[PDB]
Amino acid sequence: MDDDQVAFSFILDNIVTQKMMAVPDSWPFHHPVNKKFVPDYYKVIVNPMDLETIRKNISKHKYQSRESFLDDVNLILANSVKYNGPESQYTKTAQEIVNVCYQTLTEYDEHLTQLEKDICTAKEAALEEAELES
Ligand SMILES: Cc1cc2c(-c3cncc(CO)c3)cnc(NC3CCN(CCCN)CC3)c2[nH]c1=O
Ligand SMILES: Cc1cc2c(-c3cncc(CO)c3)cnc(NC3CCN(CCCN)CC3)c2[nH]c1=O
Repeated sequence: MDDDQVAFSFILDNIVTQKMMAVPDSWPFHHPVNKKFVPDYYKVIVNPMDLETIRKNISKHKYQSRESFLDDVNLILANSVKYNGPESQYTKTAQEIVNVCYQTLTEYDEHLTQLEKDICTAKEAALEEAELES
């Protein structure tokens, strides 16, 4: 419940909604696949991912650094490559979602590094506090 984790999560939620979800024709990736339009989806894809699941994860503060966040963004691209193939319009769009995500992280690199560094410090400060109690 530290202010650095709250600020970091807030930044990630903003990148998702304001930049990634704003990618033209990205709407099929904004929510989990609807099994009606794609009956064999969950047979083919073992680990499904979408922009809504990521926002729910951000809300639960799953991501303490941009790397675990990147693992879930990259899983969206790899799922599209497997299910629709590399030539698919769905994969080209998934790739564009990934490119804008990396671009926004690059643009906010110093802010994010500082927050990641502060989240790390708060966790270490919490453990030394639980040792001074005796
Ligand atoms: C069939 C379809 C759905 C859809 C859904 C959608 C689909 N399923 C569920 C839900 C709700 O939970 C939403 C969401 N946004 C769409 N497109 C808009 C078009 C205008 N864009 C801005 C352009 C600015 N000049 C932003 C995206 C969609 N376009 C579609 O063709
Ligand atoms: C995210 C996604 C959606 C999608 C939707 C779709 C569109 N509107 C709404 C909804 C509701 O979720 C889904 C429809 N057809 C897709 N692509 C085809 C499916 C058949 N494939 C052959 C596989 C044979 N084993 C070739 C590519 C989709 N592929 C996707 O990756």
